[PDB]
Amino acid sequence: NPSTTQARVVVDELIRGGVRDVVLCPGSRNAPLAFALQDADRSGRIRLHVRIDERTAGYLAIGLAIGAGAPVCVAMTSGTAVANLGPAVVEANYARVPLIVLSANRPYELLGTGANQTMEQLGYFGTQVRASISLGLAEDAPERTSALNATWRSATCRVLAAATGARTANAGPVHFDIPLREVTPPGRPAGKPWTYTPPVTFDQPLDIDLSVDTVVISGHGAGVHPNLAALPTVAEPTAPRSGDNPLHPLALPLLRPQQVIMLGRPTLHRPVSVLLADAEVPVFALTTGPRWPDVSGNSQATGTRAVTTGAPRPAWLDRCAAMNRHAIAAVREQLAAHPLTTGLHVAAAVSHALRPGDQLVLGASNPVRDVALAGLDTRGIRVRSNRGVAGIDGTVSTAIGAALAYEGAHERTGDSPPRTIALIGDLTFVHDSSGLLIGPTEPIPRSLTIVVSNDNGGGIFELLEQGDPRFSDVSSRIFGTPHDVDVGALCRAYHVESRQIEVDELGPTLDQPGAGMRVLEVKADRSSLRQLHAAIKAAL
Amino acid sequence: MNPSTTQARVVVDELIRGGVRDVVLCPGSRNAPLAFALQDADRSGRIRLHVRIDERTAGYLAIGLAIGAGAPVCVAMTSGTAVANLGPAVVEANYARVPLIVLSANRPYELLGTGANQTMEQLGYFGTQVRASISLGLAEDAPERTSALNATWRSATCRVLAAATGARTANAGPVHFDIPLREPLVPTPPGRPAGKPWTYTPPVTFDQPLDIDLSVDTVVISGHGAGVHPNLAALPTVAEPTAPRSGDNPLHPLALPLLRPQQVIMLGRPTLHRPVSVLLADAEVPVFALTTGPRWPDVSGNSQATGTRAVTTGAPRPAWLDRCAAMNRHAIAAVREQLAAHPLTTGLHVAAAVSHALRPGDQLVLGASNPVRDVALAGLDTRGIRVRSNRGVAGIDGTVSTAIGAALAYEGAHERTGSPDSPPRTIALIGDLTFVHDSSGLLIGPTEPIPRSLTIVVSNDNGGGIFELLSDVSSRIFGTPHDVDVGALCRAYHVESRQIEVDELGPTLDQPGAGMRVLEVKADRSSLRQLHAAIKAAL
Amino acid sequence: NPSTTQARVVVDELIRGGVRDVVLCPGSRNAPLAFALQDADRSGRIRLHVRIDERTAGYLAIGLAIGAGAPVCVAMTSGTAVANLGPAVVEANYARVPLIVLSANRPYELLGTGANQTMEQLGYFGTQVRASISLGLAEDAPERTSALNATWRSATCRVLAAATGARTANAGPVHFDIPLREPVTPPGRPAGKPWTYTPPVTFDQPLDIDLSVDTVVISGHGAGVHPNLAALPTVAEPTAPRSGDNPLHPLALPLLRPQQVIMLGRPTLHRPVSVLLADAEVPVFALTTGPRWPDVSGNSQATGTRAVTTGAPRPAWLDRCAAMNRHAIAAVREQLAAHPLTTGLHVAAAVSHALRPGDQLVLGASNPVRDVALAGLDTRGIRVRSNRGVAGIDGTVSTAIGAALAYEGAHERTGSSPPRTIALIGDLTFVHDSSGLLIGPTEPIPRSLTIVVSNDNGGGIFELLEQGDPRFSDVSSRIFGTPHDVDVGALCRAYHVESRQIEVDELGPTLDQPGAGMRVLEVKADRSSLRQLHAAIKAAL
Amino acid sequence: GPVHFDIPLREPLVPDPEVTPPGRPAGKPWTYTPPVTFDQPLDIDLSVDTVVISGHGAGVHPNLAALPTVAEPTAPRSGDNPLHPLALPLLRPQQVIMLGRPTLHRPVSVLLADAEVPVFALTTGPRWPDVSGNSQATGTRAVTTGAPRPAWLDRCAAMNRHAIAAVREQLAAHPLTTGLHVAAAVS
Ligand SMILES: Cc1ncc(C[n+]2csc(CCOP(=O)(O)OP(=O)(O)O)c2C)c(N)n1
Ligand SMILES: Cc1ncc(C[n+]2csc(CCOP(=O)(O)OP(=O)(O)O)c2C)c(N)n1
Ligand SMILES: Cc1ncc(C[n+]2csc(CCOP(=O)(O)OP(=O)(O)O)c2C)c(N)n1
Ligand SMILES: [Mn+2]
Ligand SMILES: [Mn+2]
Ligand SMILES: [Mn+2]
Repeated sequence: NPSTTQARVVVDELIRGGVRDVVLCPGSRNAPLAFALQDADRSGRIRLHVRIDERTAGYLAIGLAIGAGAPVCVAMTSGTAVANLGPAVVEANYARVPLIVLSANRPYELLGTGANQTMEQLGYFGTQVRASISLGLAEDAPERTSALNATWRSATCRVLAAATGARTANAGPVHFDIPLREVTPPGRPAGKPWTYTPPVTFDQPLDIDLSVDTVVISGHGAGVHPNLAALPTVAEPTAPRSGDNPLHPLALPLLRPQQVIMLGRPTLHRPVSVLLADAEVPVFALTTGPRWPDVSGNSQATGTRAVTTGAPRPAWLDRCAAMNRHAIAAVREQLAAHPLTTGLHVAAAVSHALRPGDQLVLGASNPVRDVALAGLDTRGIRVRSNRGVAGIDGTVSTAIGAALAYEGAHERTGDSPPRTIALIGDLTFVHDSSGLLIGPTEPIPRSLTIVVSNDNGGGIFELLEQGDPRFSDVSSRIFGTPHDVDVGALCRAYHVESRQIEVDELGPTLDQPGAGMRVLEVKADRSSLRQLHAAIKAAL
Repeated sequence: MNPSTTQARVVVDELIRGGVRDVVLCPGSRNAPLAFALQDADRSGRIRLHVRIDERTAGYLAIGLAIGAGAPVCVAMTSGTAVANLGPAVVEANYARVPLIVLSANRPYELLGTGANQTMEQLGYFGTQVRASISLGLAEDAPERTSALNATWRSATCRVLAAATGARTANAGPVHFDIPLREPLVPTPPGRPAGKPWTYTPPVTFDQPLDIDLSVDTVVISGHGAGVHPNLAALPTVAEPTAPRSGDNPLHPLALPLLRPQQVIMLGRPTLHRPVSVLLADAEVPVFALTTGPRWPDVSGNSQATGTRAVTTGAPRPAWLDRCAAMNRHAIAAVREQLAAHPLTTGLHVAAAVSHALRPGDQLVLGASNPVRDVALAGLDTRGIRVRSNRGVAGIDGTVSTAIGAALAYEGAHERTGSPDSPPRTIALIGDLTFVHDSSGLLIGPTEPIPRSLTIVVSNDNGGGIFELLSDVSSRIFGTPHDVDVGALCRAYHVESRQIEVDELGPTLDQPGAGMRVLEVKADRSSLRQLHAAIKAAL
Repeated sequence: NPSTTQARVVVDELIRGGVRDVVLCPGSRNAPLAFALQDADRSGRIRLHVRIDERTAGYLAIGLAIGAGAPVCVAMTSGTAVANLGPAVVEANYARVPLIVLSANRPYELLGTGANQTMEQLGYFGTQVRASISLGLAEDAPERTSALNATWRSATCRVLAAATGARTANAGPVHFDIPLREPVTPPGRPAGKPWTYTPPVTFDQPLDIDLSVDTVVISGHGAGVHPNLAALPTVAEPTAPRSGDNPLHPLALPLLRPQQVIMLGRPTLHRPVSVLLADAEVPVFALTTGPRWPDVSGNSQATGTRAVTTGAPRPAWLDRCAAMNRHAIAAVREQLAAHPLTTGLHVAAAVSHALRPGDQLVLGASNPVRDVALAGLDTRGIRVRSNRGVAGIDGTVSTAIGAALAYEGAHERTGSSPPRTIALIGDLTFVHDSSGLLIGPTEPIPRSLTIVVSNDNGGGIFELLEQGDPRFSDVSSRIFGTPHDVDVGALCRAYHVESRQIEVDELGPTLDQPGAGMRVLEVKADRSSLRQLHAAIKAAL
Repeated sequence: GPVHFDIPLREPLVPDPEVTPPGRPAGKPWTYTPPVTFDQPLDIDLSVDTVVISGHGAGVHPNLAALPTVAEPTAPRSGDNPLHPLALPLLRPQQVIMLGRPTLHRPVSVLLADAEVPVFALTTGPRWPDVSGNSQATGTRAVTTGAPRPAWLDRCAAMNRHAIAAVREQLAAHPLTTGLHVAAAVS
């Protein structure tokens, strides 16, 4: 059989290319490269992860990818695989995550006369993936074994480079097909990839004068800019910080910046949106990759670097620092004044408990905002959130995958693995609750703690226009969506340790390692959420 | 003004700020707002407009206007099959990395599925072929929103321009810019101060250094899109005609099989030569791929590495250089002796004569099939001349229009330098089937710009010459000479044309003549196999 | 060889399905089913047409399909094949013509690492085709020849049914891929029957309509025939089949107030028609075949396939409509007589008057198809074609040639001199597809095709519209008139096509004479006066 | 089938403090399209020994009620002559009438996979299943000729009894409750 050789060559090149983890789902036909993948899994060269739910599996792959920054494969086998992987692939595209989807088409069967129970295709692969590469059918030619080895490894390297953005700096999902009919040719010496791609730079310098009153907004994907380290910075949680001059999100409406340097892709805070769209404020977008964020079209220039002249006026820095202290104290004070535990209270407790070396996975909705409003100093901590499309789906498996990948990185350097802490809301937890179902044969994280802040619904709609009390009569059912799930019972069903705790007990519980993967539920209230935010700004 | 008019004038203004000097317009009622705005911009001298009937050849006219001087070019056409006709040029623009903006009018998107006349699935029609598919919002009559609408329209236009020119990706290519338009179609918020683009995105520097040891016996193969590598100038280089040459040590393509290079540096995208293609399919020979953008060719399965430039240790063996230099002379001398010994005139004879007539400063446009390869076999020295050829997919469509657009843009850049000299020559070499196939590219309205110094040389062996160099029942049409009268075609489109024999070619190219003219040279293809077999036996 | 057997089975089942003509273009690689198609063309079982121009080749196939209603294959095999065939496929989709696009993937070759020699893909296949079917590679086991023969013929019948709308009544293009690896026939059903037999189908959606209400019928492209609507005043587009003998001239519509409208097929002509179909005071009843119904304004009251009528039209309404019909015919005829210069409307009137039953008329887009409607041609007994799906001016010469060849082939089967096919196109339309005149001596050539070119050196239709207002006079000339000065005669001579420039009163006698070949008649026409001619017609209504 | 109705929306997204544009009189649809009647008659001769396999989405056929029928649970049964799935591989029908979209049984798939038995596909809509390489024809209903042979009905009835008895006897003798036991209980 020529295909097993091909399959083992591909897997070998994938491993040479930094793939440590592969996610599989069972289905009616054999997974692509399965024997080669189980060969490699037994020998320890690669770590397989099996799940029954295809959708949580794709998000597990995303977590495995963003946990340490490596490409990961997902190889699946059903008439529902393409449909269930859809959400993860859209997130991989928009968040620029290197996710390799493996398929195994069959050139000897008919296509288009009915239902294919591999790869039932939808319409999103055209728009979402960086590349779509299929090897040829492996054929009978001992005579051609050297050339076919050269072709298979080159194409695999082409798949890896497209997914990681090695030459484009635009990482994203790739569709990789290894067709099937139904002593392995060596790669390069010393484990070198067949086609080596040396490091790449994309350089677009923009002139910027810092004497103009300047604020920095940094969002998802933002780079690190040392020449902007001292500027007042409104940094989203997932944005790596350059310096030590934070500007709280709620101080922005009280300031009038003359120009904005926006790093990466922002998605949080309406005052950020209004400032970005203000026609009188020049906006400089510094990002990596082909496109730039600009919902209003108001931006003046895009590039990758700033070349700076001048320095900010001290009165501008002084007043920015003053409003920053004004806003932080307003939140602390009204949190102390507010009686009922809310998700904002939980976020502050989680932030205080964090320490350098931690990984923090944040859910969408109020959790990722609340951490920003709690004012977490994110330096030394690696913050992950699925900001590409900001869905409330797949966050449990994302956190599981990130902790596994981050812990795997801790092993290969030869103490106990670093903590990974996830803060998610109750709806988000319910959405991806099947991520908790992990078989005994599958890898399980050692230091994953998932904090669920449960206000029995979506607290975020209490802060929006539909949260207005003129909508008190109608907002609860179509926006609040209360559900009454028993989180403790759910975690017990999947044999995952869980606990109810109060916000003041959170730090002490998080300190101690705990028996592996655990859930801590904190009860929260969203009826007082609108007033609580009303009180915080009312103190500004 | 009504919304479609304002929006069309905003897009045209931002396109001009973004460096668009030439626009190809195809007639239609739906694109009246853009047609009117484009015409007014042409009358003011801000752009040069070019009206064409046939959208497919118009697309290749846009390509020629783009490759002639390296600017982004926009082609505008109405909804319906006029957009489907841009398909072939878009595929060429994709594979040749040509900044072609396809600006299509459209009906509102909610009219799809309603049986509206002349409406189709336009957005996404080109799929993977384009760098971006961007659509403007149907303009609405909100007089308060006009300032914000102006920002969004100019911003989307800057996104279109950056994707087309590869301003952030370093990978220029076609872009589809779709504007849904509503009635009335028949009749301006300002941009940035000082004529700057609305969103200023400077051209990126894309850098990928790569270590290569030159004491290893090394040959360079440079194809379409190759960059200039001064640290590789001394090396023996098998350079395609469209490849710009770093140095002065050419290596004839037929000399390659007579050599044993220890390693190969591949520049850009090689397309042309069977000895090249064989050598690159040799797993045993290491190939390093250097390119100007993120893409790199899959022609060799043993591409060891990728880069944009080389970091060189060492120098080539003087004996290696001496030997490669000898084999190069040996190869080109075989060609020239077998051409002299050949009784009949062939397209290879015509390409040799054309190469001899060129002078530095000329632009040379080569058609697919035998012309572009015949020029390489004839040993053309390309330094100082700009050589264009549609190497993306190497089809026969649009070659005449590509030669015309390239001449026009090459001449416009020359007026720009301020020289009072005659504009520089553009000389094209295309086969007879290619010329007949795109003969309607000769059509230019009386109002429309006409090249001032374009000579199209048609090498006419009355059929498909390269098929001697070897099937389907599809090949039966080639088994019979077509007998299409090239002269009659040229008068149909009121273009000066003359037959000449091959010795008149040099002297005839030296006299300027009409701004655009066609020189037909009769050739023989019945002896082509004999000639080529005599060349190989002489090596 | 497994591939070889597969190819002859597929070609044999296509023939059984009614495929008479296949269009091929030479390319980088060997066409789909090339050897099987080559054998069948020798036996006279199938007829091949080869062109170098891939765009004109798709429109040639459209013509061969609409000439007699037969499904047509295009086997095209290059890196620009999909791009050039796009216009033809879009037209086949919107006009519902059975166009089977044949391809041949190589599963043993890589995809997506660069340019594809076989099939460089665009984004339109996924939205324009009724189906995408791909055979398996022919596996090499002789125990299963009977099993593989059944699978291949079943799949080929599935391709044909999708293309002809045999079960859906929604004909259109389908993509048929027969994969291949470089480098006696299992028999089909007895008596030449298709492997999977699709007996006749009916989609029945009756709509209740009261004809006592003042009713007008607008029938367009794809319209059916309705005997219970034969008496109604009917504004019929030239491609629409007539159900009755009570026509209503398009220019007479704005002079009347129908209380309700029955719309047949897909209307694409006349602004008074679109205004009336959009009038919220007028209930519109759409009777079409197929899944969708035309309704740009969304004003339509109901859609179905058939009408169940009560009552009859008031005789006052009939005489009112008949009287406006007469005034409209009178206005066109007199103002044409009173106009000194020859326009395309003059040419369209002359072509109409020369037509006789049994003719095939092929109408180009723009003014020609409208002008024939303005001349009040009686389309009964006439087969009228026009590419109204997208109404492009591209590909019309090959569409006329293909339709002439298909219509002549059906006549050759009767055993009976071939019937006339007469084409009327504008000069821009001719210039667009002039390369379609290039037919090799190896290739089928019509015997009775006369292409009439009405040449006003530009697009005359833009004189009539928004851009034709004299206030726009300076700019509009260049961007809408698009004059070109092409010498049609020199162009035809270059392609060895008999051609002559004649005055319009010579048109009738010349068309009656047998030209015994494919030929091109050119009539010089003026468009500078087109706007005032039409204004004079309207004033005489 | 499913359709995708996408609605672009922008702020303000919530109602303003309170006039809805009306539809047609009398609650009628804006554009009224009655449900189509899709009809494709197909001649079948029932004296040839026939089995009926009914899949998901199968129609109801009175003129086929006498024929031995293997009907999936979702198939709306119309006949009075059931044939158990396990009796199919012990029968050799001369022709097969296939209703709707069969999906459930391997022997059904095996029988339909055989290229030697003619299959007639009777469906409710334009689609028809490709599970059989030897589908002679398609229809919506059958125009029957003849009647099933008495000897053929006896065999099918006889093998049907065996299959029912085998399942019933072997469930009764099995020591452990299985999912098949749960299914019979629910049934
Ligand atoms: C898949 C998906 N569905 C719906 C939404 C819209 N949405 C955004 S936030 C939110 C509420 C999330 O509630 P929860 O996770 O409990 O967080 P909380 O706001 O209560 O802290 C919803 C439904 C989404 N972002 N993704
Ligand atoms: C491999 C390949 N073969 C054929 C074609 C189509 N094609 C390309 S060149 C050609 C004939 C070229 O003839 P001509 O233009 O006279 O130039 P010559 O080769 O005779 O010099 C054809 C049919 C193609 N696109 N690709
Ligand atoms: C491919 C394509 N491009 C552009 C158009 C827009 N268009 C419609 S009519 C027309 C003018 C046609 O001129 P001609 O064929 O000479 O007919 P005339 O108006 O002179 O009667 C144009 C350009 C179209 N319908 N199809
Ligand atoms: Mn909640
Ligand atoms: Mn030639
Ligand atoms: Mn005209």
